[PDB]
Amino acid sequence: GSSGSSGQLLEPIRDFEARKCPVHGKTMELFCQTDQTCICYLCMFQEHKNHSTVTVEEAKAEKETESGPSSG
Ligand SMILES: [Zn+2]
Ligand SMILES: [Zn+2]
Repeated sequence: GSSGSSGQLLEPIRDFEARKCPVHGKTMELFCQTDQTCICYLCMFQEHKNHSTVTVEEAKAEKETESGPSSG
């Protein structure tokens, strides 16, 4: 049948490529553990070199269901 609904969902760029470093301008794909703030790769190298930076994805795993052990 045709009648009914259809997924084919989609969404423009609203918050996908809008989270960039205000100092560099590079999409922030990391999260500092010292100041618990978002930062770019160029930052973890300079801005936050000492602090313990972790890929945003990693910081999330914590919020969501527990995660398995892995020696990053
Ligand atoms: Zn930066
Ligand atoms: Zn930091």
